Amino acid sequence: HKIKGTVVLMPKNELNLNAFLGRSVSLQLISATKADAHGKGKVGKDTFLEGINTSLPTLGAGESAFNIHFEWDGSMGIPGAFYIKNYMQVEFFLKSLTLEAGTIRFVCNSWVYNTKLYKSVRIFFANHTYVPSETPAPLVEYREEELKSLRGNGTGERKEYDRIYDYDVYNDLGNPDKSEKLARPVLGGSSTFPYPRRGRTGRGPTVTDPNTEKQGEVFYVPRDENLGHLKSKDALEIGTKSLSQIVQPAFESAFDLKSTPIEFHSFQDVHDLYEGGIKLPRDVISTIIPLPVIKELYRTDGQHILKFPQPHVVQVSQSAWMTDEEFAREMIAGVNPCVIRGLEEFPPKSNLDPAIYGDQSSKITADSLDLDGYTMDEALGSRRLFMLDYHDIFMPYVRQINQLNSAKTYATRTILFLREDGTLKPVAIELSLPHSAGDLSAAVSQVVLPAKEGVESTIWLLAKAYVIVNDSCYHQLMSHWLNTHAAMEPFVIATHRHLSVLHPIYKLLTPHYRNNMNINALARQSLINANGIIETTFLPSKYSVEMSSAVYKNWVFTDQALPADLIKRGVAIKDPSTPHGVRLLIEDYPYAADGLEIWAAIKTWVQEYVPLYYARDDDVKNDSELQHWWKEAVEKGHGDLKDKPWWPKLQTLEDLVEVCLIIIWIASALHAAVNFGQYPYGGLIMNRPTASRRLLPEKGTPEYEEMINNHEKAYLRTITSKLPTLISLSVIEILSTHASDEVYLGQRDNPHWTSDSKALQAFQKFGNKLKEIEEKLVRRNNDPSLQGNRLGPVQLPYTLLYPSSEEGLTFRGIPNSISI
Ligand SMILES: [Fe+2]
Repeated sequence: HKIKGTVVLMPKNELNLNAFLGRSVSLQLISATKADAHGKGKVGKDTFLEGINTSLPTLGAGESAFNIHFEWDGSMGIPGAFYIKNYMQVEFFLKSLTLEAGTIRFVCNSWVYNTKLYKSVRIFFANHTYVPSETPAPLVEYREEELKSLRGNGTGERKEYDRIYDYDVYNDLGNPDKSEKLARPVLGGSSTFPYPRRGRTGRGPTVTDPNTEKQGEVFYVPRDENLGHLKSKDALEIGTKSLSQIVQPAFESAFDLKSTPIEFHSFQDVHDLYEGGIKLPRDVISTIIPLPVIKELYRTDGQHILKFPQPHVVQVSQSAWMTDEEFAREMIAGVNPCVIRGLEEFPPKSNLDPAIYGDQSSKITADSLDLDGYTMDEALGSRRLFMLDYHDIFMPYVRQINQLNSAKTYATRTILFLREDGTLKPVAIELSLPHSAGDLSAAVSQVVLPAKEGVESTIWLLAKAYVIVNDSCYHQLMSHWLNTHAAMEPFVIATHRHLSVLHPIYKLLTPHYRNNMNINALARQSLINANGIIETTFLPSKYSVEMSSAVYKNWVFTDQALPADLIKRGVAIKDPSTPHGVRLLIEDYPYAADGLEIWAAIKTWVQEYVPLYYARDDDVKNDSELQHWWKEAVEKGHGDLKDKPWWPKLQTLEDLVEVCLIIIWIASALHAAVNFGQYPYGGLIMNRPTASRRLLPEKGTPEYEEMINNHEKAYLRTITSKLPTLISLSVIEILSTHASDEVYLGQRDNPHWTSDSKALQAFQKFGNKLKEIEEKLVRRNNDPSLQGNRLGPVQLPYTLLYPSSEEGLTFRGIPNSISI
């Protein structure tokens, strides 16, 4: 006669219970096996919640269980979906429906707003997995209609309760109606400025510029992309807006009123920040102390002091960051371990036009270098010469950056030698400037070599700082923002638009998108906006985001695969006799060696899951959702690069495995490796400066005399000033923290995400393999033979690719997704 059901939900004041009974909430079951005269599954009667189930012992925090009984004869078939209407004023979060007598499970995890706000009734499917040709016939039209609903029609201002996924260009960063100084180029949709697309918000044009989107208080994301949290301390993504809008002005007032020194005077004034702290005006502590997320960043006496946490890089030695050993080691085991390249000729060459920038020949001479007794030909031939090459990347921007008040940079190149002991050593830095006919500046390019004593040691320490300003900027805008956050969002949007929640590839990929659209929208509002966090703390100021567009011109999807990246950079060679198919040229390269282990584990998982759903190549060709998904992801999401010959075609099993593997790698391990080291390495501003403010001084000036007499002040005058340091330390502290509700690689948010037992078994094997790999990585960190590259003189074991972590600022753990 009746099917016993249990509804689990969370009332809004968690992310009383009697209000959900009576006629507050109705469900209707939908048949998967019996259809009406139009081929659509039969729908049951409106059925209301009957009472509160207090008998389950199992429920997670903030959740409540409700009993319900559905009238359903065997003639109606087997339920495969349900409709739900909320007649209450306030939305609730629907977790699940379970039907008994064998069991039928529905994983929902979705906000359900009042019924009058929706243009069609909310629908949820059971947890079975189907490619389109395997959809039971009575569900085929419901499946397609739900995808049409998610796509919308490309027009209208998006509202909080909307679940509409679509694309737009980055035209929402400028604020020209406030000032012409805050106008910014549109990024995307032109040859001049190609860029990934972002989620459409639809607020409409500014009054002064029809091509720029007006400001708004809330930047929309489709509703279920905006993750609630049980603990407000876990809402880390809200910290950037509080930092830009509340905390930053408060810091500014303490400086404007001359209540704290304007500049750091000595390195000890920087160390003080995590020791005794900084003293600020009472009203400034009182502004900062009570805000969620922000209040966790500092310890305080409640009256005048803020104290930052001690960064990992200084926990054993406060001075080791200054060693040449640590500067080079951080290129293979630091915050940004993926830019170094092999160098197979000498001198290094440039592809830029000498008619624009002047002669681009390198002025580093082979004979000046100390290669531990090797000749240059011997170092080149044995594959011991490497570089960190920012010359061609930065040179096109140097003139415009250097015209800003308080910014001055060089376009840098660093030469590295792989010693016989297996560590890297820096051997030269070239500090380059553009030159043209009528230039007003007399500053010249120069080469600086290592030195441990005298004024030459200060010049070398400053040369390292100019390199790390280039590296910091490239890390933040390109390795981190462009290659993870921005590159991924088009694939999120395409997946929801074209793959049904039923689809096996939706189930494979979507855990890897958790919180990504949300943190991106908050970033467009407060991180990468005109006058936002990055522009006010990093070297390029108003040129920062457009630099990332220039770099995107040479972004290649298939070169994001780890083996292809290593081969392209000349840090590994193809070798089919090896287990990973590549031979590393730096044997103990911690990022790459650990990374290959994680890459192989993801590859085995994808290669076991795909054949569960696709028997042959033509099964991939003939999946219409998959074909529409991939066509749109390329031609619209990354559409400014649609003309490029390197995009996989998606007509084979091999191509489907490859595309999925690359997406999962980018979202999980690549993002973790470039994100969770930000405060551990960069929490000491001298180790990771964000900006440089002057060029090297001329002999015979007061600034030159200061390098001799007060080297720490010379350094501190060159790098990021105190006020932007306070703001930038605060933001990287937030971004380096794991929320306690994170879902890590090898985990899913629900154990019943599919009913397919073979898929569940494959996923278990994947999780066990990641535990086995963590044991191996622990043995590598405990191997004294690997100390030089894995720990360095900072004595900081490389744990950034350990799969697991507890909450907090832990320097380890791989989330599924780009979640912060
Ligand atoms: Fe991130």
